[PDB]
Amino acid sequence: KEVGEVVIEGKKVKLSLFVATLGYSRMKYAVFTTSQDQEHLMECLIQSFKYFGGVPKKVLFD
DNA sequence: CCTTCTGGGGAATTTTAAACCGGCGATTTTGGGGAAAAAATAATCGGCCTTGACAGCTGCACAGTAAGAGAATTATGCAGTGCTGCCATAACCATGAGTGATAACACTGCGGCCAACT
Repeated sequence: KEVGEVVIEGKKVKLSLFVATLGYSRMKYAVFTTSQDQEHLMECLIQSFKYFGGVPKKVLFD
């Protein structure tokens, strides 16, 4: 979710929100980031998997 | 005391009712042909009901990978030059065969001359 552009600490950055929703329990993990690079995507997925205490058997992206 | 009447039983015969089987007369059913009607299917027509769009417009940003465009560098194929050797061709003479030429008549093409119209 591209939140928009904000002046954080006098620096203009493009804030983005990463959301991971479980399908059966409808849990929700989220985290804010300054970039949408493959590295950031993979790290946010690691954070989601740690938060849910495991990895799913299927993950749906766009 | 005796005679006659009657009744029962076994055998023979007759009639009528019932059931089967066959024969005869009638209707039904199957097949084919021709006509008529119904229904099914497809196409075409009119019209009602409902809603999308028209409201400035869409170009840019990011993500990743791949392609490509331009310039520099490298590899390679062509070309150029010299020296030596071998093969091709060409030059001459003879003989045979093909075609270009020559004579004659007939038909046609081109240039010179005459006349008619504007």
